[PDB]
Amino acid sequence: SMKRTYPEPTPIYHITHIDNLKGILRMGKLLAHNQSPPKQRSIAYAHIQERRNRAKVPQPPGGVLHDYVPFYFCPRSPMLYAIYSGATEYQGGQEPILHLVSSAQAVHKAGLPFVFTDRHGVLSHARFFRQLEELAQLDWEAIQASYWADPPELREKKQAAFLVYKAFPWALIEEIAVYSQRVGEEVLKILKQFPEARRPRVCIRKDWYY
Ligand SMILES: [Cl-]
Repeated sequence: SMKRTYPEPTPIYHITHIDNLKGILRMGKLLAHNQSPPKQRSIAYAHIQERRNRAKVPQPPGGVLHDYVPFYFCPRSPMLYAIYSGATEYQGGQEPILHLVSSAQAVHKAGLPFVFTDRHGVLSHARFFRQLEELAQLDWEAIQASYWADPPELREKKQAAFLVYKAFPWALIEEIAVYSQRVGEEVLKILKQFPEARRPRVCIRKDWYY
């Protein structure tokens, strides 16, 4: 006899190459793929990339996954694993990859349109939601899983996504997590070039990486 719950607050994580940070700070936002972002560096699995151009979103404001900025509900994501494993076109590995941390509740409180899924949003079987209470429908056991090799559904459910329409404001980022001290020190040197950008905490979290 159990009732489905979810973590409150609900952290959300977006991974990006450090080379993109200057563009984000200058714009004050992360732009969705389809909004012509000032992206320096793709870390994008090309087979996922093409699929996000045509993966339809059934909750308003609708469109395709490339109309949204994607966050996952865990660090040390399967997409990060693809970067670590060299499976992406991008061959620089995980050390230059930042985790940008926010929360689902912060996006709602800011009044920004969002949708979220219970599994990788390119899957035809993905379910989509737009109310925070429906976070209970996700498989938190999979999302939080350190063991996700088998069954095959674990990799899929662990890629549950929090999708923010068109743009994600920089000032909703509470933490930049990094692989190493040397990357953290480079992040602080970039933040200081944009003294009017919010300066979130910068944290070394080698345990969020493979
Ligand atoms: Cl997705």
